[PDB]
Amino acid sequence: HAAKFSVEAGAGFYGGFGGQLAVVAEDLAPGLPLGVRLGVGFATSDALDDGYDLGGGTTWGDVKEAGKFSEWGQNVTLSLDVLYKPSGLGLPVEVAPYFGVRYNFFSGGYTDPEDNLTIKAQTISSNQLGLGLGVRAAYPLMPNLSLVGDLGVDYYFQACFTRVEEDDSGNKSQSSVCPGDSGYEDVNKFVTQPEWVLKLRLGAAYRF
Ligand SMILES: CCCCCCCCOCCOCCOCCOCCO
Ligand SMILES: CCCCCCCCOCCOCCOCCOCCO
Ligand SMILES: [Ca+2]
Repeated sequence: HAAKFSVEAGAGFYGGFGGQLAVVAEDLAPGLPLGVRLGVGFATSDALDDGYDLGGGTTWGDVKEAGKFSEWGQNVTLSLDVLYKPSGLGLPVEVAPYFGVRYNFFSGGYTDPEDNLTIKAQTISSNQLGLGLGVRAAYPLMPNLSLVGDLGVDYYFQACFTRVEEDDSGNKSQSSVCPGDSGYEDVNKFVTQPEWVLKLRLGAAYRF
């Protein structure tokens, strides 16, 4: 007893703009200031480094313009955080240090809305295990509602990549490189999947 469950929404930066939804459980015990948060994040992300040279001095940013290709990227991030809340702060704001584990689903690539380049779509993917650290600030606003601030940093371990090309006839090709297969180093320099991620969000938590 008693056990305080809230749902928390936040918006802001996670390697790109996006948001998160989470459930928090706190006051898990009479004595304890332990807290647990499970959360999911969606954010935009950049998929290929514009400054990477494929030539020649010619960069992916350069050929992107030439062929009018559309780049897109995203991260979906499942996270678990253990939070601790210091007693006799003594501040008007609650600050909880937290550490946790993450699982990220990265994906992006480009489409060929035309002209040139047969015509099609190319997509790359990586699922990574991450670790991270941060602080969560909460301020009581109204009944059952607090303002929440969150700053943290996550690190992700390099994982395999999976490429899918699709032609106009609809034919599909698939492949994957691992650490450490042949062209992995190169793929990894070019593909903008997570490594270090700054997390900076504002949001609100509703109790019950
Ligand atoms: C302030 C901590 C940063 C310290 C690390 C040095 C430079 C960090 O860049 C490393 C590359 O990390 C790539 C993550 O990019 C942001 C996430 O969004 C794109 C990935 O999907
Ligand atoms: C939060 C503390 C964790 C300590 C991090 C130490 C890192 C040592 O192992 C690094 C292994 O990860 C390989 C890096 O992956 C390549 C990233 O480049 C991505 C761009 O495509
Ligand atoms: Ca880019």
